[PDB]
Amino acid sequence: QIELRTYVFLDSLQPQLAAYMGTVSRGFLPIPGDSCLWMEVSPGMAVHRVTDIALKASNVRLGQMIVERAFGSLALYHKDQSTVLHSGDVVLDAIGSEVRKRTKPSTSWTEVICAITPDHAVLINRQNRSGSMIQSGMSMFILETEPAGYVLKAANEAEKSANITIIDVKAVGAFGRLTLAGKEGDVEEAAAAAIRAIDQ
Amino acid sequence: QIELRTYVFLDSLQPQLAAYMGTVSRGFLPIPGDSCLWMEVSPGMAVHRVTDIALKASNVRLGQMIVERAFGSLALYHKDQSTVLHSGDVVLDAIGSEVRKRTKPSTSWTEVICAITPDHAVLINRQNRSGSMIQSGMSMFILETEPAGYVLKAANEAEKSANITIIDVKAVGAFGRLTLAGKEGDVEEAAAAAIRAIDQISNY
Amino acid sequence: QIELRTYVFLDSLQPQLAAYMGTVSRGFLPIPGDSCLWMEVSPGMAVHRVTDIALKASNVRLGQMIVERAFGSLALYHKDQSTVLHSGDVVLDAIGSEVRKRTKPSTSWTEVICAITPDHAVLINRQNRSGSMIQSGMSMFILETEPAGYVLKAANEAEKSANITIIDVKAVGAFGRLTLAGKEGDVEEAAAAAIRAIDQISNY
Amino acid sequence: SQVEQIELRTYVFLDSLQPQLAAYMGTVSRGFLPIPGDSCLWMEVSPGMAVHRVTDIALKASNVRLGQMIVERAFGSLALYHKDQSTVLHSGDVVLDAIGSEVRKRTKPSTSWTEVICAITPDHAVLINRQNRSGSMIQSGMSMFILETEPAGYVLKAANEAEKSANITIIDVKAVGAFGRLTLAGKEGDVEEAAAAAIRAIDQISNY
Amino acid sequence: QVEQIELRTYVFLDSLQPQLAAYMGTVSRGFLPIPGDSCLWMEVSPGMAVHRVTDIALKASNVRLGQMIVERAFGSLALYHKDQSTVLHSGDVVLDAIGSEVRKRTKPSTSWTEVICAITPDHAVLINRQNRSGSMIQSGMSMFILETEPAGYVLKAANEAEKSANITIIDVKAVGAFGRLTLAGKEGDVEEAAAAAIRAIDQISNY
Amino acid sequence: ASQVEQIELRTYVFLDSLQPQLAAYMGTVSRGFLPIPGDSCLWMEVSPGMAVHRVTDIALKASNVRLGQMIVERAFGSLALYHKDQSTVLHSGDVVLDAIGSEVRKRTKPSTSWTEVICAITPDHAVLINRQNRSGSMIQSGMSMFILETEPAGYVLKAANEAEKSANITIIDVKAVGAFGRLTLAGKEGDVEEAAAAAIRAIDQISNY
Repeated sequence: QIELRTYVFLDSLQPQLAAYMGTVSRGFLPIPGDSCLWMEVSPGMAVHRVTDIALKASNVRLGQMIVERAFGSLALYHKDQSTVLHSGDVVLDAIGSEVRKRTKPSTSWTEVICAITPDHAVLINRQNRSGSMIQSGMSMFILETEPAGYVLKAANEAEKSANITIIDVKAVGAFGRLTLAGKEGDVEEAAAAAIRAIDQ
Repeated sequence: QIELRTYVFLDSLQPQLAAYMGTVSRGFLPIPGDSCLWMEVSPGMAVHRVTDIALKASNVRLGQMIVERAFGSLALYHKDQSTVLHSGDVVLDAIGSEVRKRTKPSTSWTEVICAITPDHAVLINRQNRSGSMIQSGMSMFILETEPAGYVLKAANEAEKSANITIIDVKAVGAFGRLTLAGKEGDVEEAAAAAIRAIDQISNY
Repeated sequence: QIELRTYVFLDSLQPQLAAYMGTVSRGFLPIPGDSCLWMEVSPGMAVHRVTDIALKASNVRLGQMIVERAFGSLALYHKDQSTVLHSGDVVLDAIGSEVRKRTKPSTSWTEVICAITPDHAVLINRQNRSGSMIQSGMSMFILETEPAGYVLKAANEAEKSANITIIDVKAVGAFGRLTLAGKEGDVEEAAAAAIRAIDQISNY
Repeated sequence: SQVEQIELRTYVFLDSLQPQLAAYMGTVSRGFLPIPGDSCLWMEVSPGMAVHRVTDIALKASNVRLGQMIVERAFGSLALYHKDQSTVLHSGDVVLDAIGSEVRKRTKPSTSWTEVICAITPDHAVLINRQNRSGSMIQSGMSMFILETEPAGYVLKAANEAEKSANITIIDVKAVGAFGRLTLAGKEGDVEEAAAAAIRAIDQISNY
Repeated sequence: QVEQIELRTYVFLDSLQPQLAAYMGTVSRGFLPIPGDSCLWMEVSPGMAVHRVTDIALKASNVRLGQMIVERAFGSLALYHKDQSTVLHSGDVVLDAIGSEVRKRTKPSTSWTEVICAITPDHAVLINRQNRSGSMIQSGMSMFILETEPAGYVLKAANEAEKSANITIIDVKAVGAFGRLTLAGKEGDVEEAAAAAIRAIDQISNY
Repeated sequence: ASQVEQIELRTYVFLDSLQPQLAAYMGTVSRGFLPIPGDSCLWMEVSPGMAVHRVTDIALKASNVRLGQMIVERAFGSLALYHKDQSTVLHSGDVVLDAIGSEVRKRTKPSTSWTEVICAITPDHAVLINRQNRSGSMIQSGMSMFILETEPAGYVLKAANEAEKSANITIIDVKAVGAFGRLTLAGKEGDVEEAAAAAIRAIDQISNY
């Protein structure tokens, strides 16, 4: 009685999100245009069997896999949507679940902050930061969701919709966080897109 | 609905505590004699707004800033108390809170251990120890509080009161932990002063 | 108030478990054949006193010592079983506890997966793996228990019983995790012995 | 030990720190973070531990702050920051006088490698993003400018100038080591401008 | 200009043996190899020239970048593909583009090799604890070690040792001023592995 | 199969009795079996780096010393051997030196590339020092500081032990592995000048043995 908690499909990874996920991935690496499936199941120890099923079902490659007590996560990459989707479906059949059984994203913090200062920028740039640098004077959008993975979708759509800089995209754990920066207007556009993407 | 979890004001950083915080800070660095304000707010994501407010309110510098879900922390430094206090005043007005809304320190452990052995020292000295080294044969004082930031006040007041060695001051997370070492008598003076400091806060 | 959470005595560290614990230990190091006692105690801060008592009680050496709020753990090593058991005995008398007061292991996952793929093997090999490498095509046994420390007994017994490869043994935290690999038949042999070892502690 | 033993491997003065460089320097150094527009004096010396004397002298001569101090395998480096150009230069003057040296006595930079590479591949880009990168992310398709020098310190000056002259992205500026390594990326036109600026800066240090 | 480039290491692995593939996947920062994949490893001076070589190699064929790193002084990379000819072609294009050839590669100097039998428990833990990325050594095992200069060459030694013998890979540190190979297991197996490692280094020198 | 004549004995250093801070520091910093204060320590450094394995194996098989450290760095290999009994440590050292056809007086001689005392460390300087990959104790601004850089690197260990014998100072770091060895002590000016003198004596005694 494994259960699905998160399912997030990304048809095509935007440039920065691809570079970002490429930076933090601990398995195979994604490249721009790759399709990506992010899943989360409980209990966490079940992620291994799910991973094995996914990898044997197709040519999809494994980018990430994290085991915690309560939940486990994995990320799958391939240039073909169909390959990614097929592996998803085989997994879903094997555990007797389906997309709609996933928990929906609830956003618990959404905010734009203007003209960040140099001290604030250093701390942002230093602490577990895997994307690009924020420069003081920039504006910033921050977003938190639960479950965590859905933040990948917000990030991709945000990037599709505006000229901004990806700073960090935390998709692991119970809480998803997105941080992006740039000119205030672009940032406000990205924020709207991000929130919109979560609302579905 | 930002809430105040912790507020800890330090008038003047004692030499070891400033060296220690100098060691662990990921932002601007403190030096001996700086004032420091440490705050925790909930939810954690709120620490970014508070930080921005704080740094635009005055000439304070940001020393630390940490996000977790339930809460976040920040540490502010400046050579002038009024500068540090002003940023605090501005933050508390901005979020509609006040000092006496802070969560009261709960002390979960307090003890002195005499004549630490070599293996014990090595483990202490190695596992995320950012202060000075403990030597086997020293006595040691350990303190745990909840919420965490309060141990900074216990540490500054212990150093003020006694000739001891700061080994570690864990102020981030849900639980604060202080480790001091030295000669038994000194360690006992430090222990008493650390406990006084927390008690004051509890009774404020 | 100081209570015993876990008690795990290993009569003799098998070669791979010795080399694994030797890799991760942050104090004194174990060598093959050494006897080992792992204890968990609550609250976490009590582990310092328990450690001091153990080391002053005999010639055991301290290999690990971890503090978390709810509980803390320590590992004791010595070539002689009697020396290790004695330190445990002195600790249990000092805190008014005994072995049968420990929390029984609860197994939340046990599974053998055959013919692991290359991507899957790389993630395992990279993410805090401290033991040996898993190779794709190998079979794998994964075990999770709570409390954590009991996986050490499962690992040692698995090694005694079968020709396998130790990939990882997480004994710290609330949840213990064992990962072994090798040829299918051997891995199932190891899996069965691991389970026996845990059930045995459950029924003690 | 005698100041006669000291080699002044790098001496580089940055009048005004550009924004990306300032953000990067703050991220990467172990000292007091700079503000964009601050002046910075960077020095590198041999033997490594002589950097302590240079540091003590600099810090007691003015209100400069210590932005960086590091002792590497062989060499010691420091950065001094202040918003006032003259405050920084005064600390420099006091140091050079104290060690019996002067700007022109500084070891001249040799360029061991420099290149623009267009249209970086996805594979190439992700390796770059993954190998101890402290700056911003390179994206495949971008062009890239690469500069390696010895001594290492000079890439700092090259980096600041390149940022002045063009719109590009700073990936890394590794100014400590046997060799200094500057990496920046962006649109080919911009990158080419940055490249020329960087090379000019290095050449000027030579013909000075 | 390419004339400045010293080709410190050129190594071609026809087929990555299982342990070495598991190892190179664990330690490398690029796309992981599948066992059996061919691999080309190159090391150049000056260090940053590895960028040009990398870009030429990747633009020339379907190889993947398994590794690329610039160390204190030197730059190295690993190219992977299932098919020998695809990897080889990448290397050919690179060597032409920089005006070099396999026989111009710097020749490995062997700065240290030996077999040590019956490793002690103290010695074993220290090996297990010092930045080890491979498998665990057990006391009582024999050990083969090899240090070369340039560093890249231990990679060929390792693959060939794995072909010849049933041993355990502890580490293959192919980046640095010196390259360092550490293999362990039963004495006779280790002696076979050792002999094959040395023949591999000699074969390189006499190509 | 390499021969011992290829081995350069870069450092040979015998510590009769590890002083308290140095014992704590070496236990913190090393990757082997931690020392007890008072323990004897034999520290050796060799070229080529991987030759340290042969030295290690001979050392351990000759006596009951524990391996307190063994490391192969960019170029060089070092180890530390501990035992409470002076003679037990010396024996391993004797067996090792004979096995490689060497002797104490063949050790490469320490060159001092830098040494000085700086008084009244500023707050800025002090904080960088505490932040620079430090394993030892904290320096406080206002203290004086002694620094010693040698080549080969291992020799700073002997200087550190002797300095702690002579004065009440604070060990900040003793980096004995690398192209250069680096020692940093701090304290009250008088005490630091005393420590400095003893450290320098120790390096000179080595060259004159």
